[PDB]
Amino acid sequence: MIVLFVDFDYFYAQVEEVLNPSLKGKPVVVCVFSGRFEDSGAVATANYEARKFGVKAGIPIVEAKKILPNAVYLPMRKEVYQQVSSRIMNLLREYSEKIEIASIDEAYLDISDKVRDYREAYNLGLEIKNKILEKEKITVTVGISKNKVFAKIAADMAKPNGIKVIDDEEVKRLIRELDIADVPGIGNITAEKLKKLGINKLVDTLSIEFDKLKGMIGEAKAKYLISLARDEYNEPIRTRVRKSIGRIVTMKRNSRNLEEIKPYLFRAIEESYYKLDKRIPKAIHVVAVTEDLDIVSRGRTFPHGISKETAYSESVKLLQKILEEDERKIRRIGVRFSKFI
DNA sequence: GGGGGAAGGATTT
DNA sequence: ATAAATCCTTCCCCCA
Ligand SMILES: Nc1ncnc2c1ncn2[C@H]1C[C@H](O)[C@@H](COP(=O)(O)OP(=O)(O)OP(=O)(O)O)O1
Ligand SMILES: *[C@@H]1c2c(cc3ccc4cccc5ccc2c3c45)[C@@H](O)[C@H](O)[C@@H]1O
Ligand SMILES: [Ca+2]
Ligand SMILES: [Ca+2]
Ligand SMILES: [Ca+2]
Ligand SMILES: [Mg+2]
Repeated sequence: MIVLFVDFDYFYAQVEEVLNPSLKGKPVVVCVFSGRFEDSGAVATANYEARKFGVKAGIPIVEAKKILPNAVYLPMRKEVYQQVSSRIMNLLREYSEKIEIASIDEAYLDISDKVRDYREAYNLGLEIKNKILEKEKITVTVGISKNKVFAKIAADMAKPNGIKVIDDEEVKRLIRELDIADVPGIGNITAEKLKKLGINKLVDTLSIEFDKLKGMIGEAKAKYLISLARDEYNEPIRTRVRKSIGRIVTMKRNSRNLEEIKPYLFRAIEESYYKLDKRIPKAIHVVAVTEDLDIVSRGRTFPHGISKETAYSESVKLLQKILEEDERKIRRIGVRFSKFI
């Protein structure tokens, strides 16, 4: 199999640069203003200019403005970035019917029936980079390898504006030298658990007793890494079918007053049904971020579809189930629909 | 013992 | 101190 993976460079920030090229070159910071007080919220992402000084996705907008007080701060415009993404994702389809849109700025292409070797594939990668740069003025990074995992790892090594190929040869090398924490699907918690087991490279999973590995990181993960270590991993590229859709919103101020939260909750539901579009959910979940940032959710499933009206009533029931089973004040509140028909 | 499915916390991104 | 989704593990009914 030959898989070409595409990841848009500092997407949100870049899109802003595209709609305002004067920004090009200066440090740009896209933020999510939570409005609980002037400049509350976080940095969704920043371009490399700003990234260069520690301003990056995740940090508080306040911290940011301290390091780069004179950087361009813009509010996140998801809808806009969503539409650009959509235009680019379509250009990608021109190159393969077998495409797997993984995220708003990531796509997997199975180009097995398009090229014969990595040289051809590499070229196709450049063709694609030029197409997107031309059509949308957006730079991306291309990762190419035998499976999705390595195609992604490739992109990771090459971004920004790069392109890399990991041949069957280097794959083998990487299975022995790559820091296992850098493997897709392995976050801090798993990486940590692995370190404790003397497993720092993929290959290490082959020399450890399975059941001991399973008991630590779980059967799914254990199998996943082992298949990678055995150079046997090779899941097919598949159309992504959104299994759940929801919206979560931060409140002006903490609270556990059902009447003070409802607005946020309903708002979340509305934004959700709009996103649902045609999709009818049978399950619903309410999620709340408590004041100490712990997360609590309560849901319910129905034997039939759910009308928006139902969602409203039912979501309030769940909100209360939360409010009564947890004494902490709520900070952020959301709803999540799933099990579509 | 385990299929099957529901629920809630865990983990990744 | 943003936000969106999927992934494990647990509990529970019950097997014709
Ligand atoms: N709190 C956080 N801590 C660390 N990383 C974060 C945090 N919040 C978000 N991020 C990550 C997810 C962001 O939406 C992602 C953003 O941007 P982009 O401009 O595409 O990046 P990129 O190409 O370097 O990486 P990527 O595509 O993986 O997101 O950075
Ligand atoms: C959102 C959130 C938080 C922490 C992290 C940490 C590392 C991340 C790496 C890549 C992507 C990413 C996306 C969202 C994150 C990330 C990361 C928390 O601080 C916060 O409470 C949210 O869960
Ligand atoms: Ca990207
Ligand atoms: Ca990692
Ligand atoms: Ca908890
Ligand atoms: Mg990405």
